[PDB]
Amino acid sequence: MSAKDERAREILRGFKLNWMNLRDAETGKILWQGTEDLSVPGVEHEARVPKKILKCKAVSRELNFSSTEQMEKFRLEQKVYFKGQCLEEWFFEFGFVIPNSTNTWQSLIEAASQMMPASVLTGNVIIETKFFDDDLLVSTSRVRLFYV
Ligand SMILES: O=C1c2ccccc2N[C@@H](c2ccccc2F)N1c1ccccc1
Ligand SMILES: O=C1c2ccccc2N[C@@H](c2ccccc2F)N1c1ccccc1
Repeated sequence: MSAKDERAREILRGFKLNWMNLRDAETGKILWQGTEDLSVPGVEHEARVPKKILKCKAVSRELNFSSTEQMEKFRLEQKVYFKGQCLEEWFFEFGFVIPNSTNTWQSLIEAASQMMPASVLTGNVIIETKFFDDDLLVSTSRVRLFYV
């Protein structure tokens, strides 16, 4: 049990994802929204998203979260997995987080390559999100996607 380990757990303990939504970055229109804390490690979350999203050049994400702990460099590593193989990857940086703050994080997400159809993908995709303060691994969460 290292000091780094202990810190990560404290950051996790104080971390909460409050709400999120996703939008076509052209229409600016809602594809998905929720208040389920999809960041929660150790369970497979499920999420229903519209087949239409696969057709988007890019997706805009708004994400609201709280943190009792201060973070130097708060960032995510995300991966699409399809039947256990990684198709795509992203790195996003929020940076500095003030202790006891609530914050709304806007990102833009681009698809790199050709999409298999929804019917093939549905229930076979997992999105893995790793939450880091700099080099420190705080949490790893998984979401399975059904396309509807
Ligand atoms: O950014 C997120 C996200 C953020 C916090 C926690 C889990 C996340 N997983 C996915 C995501 C977002 C919205 C709905 C389902 C979903 F799996 N996700 C996402 C959306 C698009 C591309 C990659 C990851
Ligand atoms: O399901 C996918 C997806 C499926 C196969 C290959 C890459 C994927 N990445 C994202 C996604 C889809 C469409 C446009 C951008 C994008 F990042 N994506 C997605 C959609 C909703 C929420 C999170 C990720």
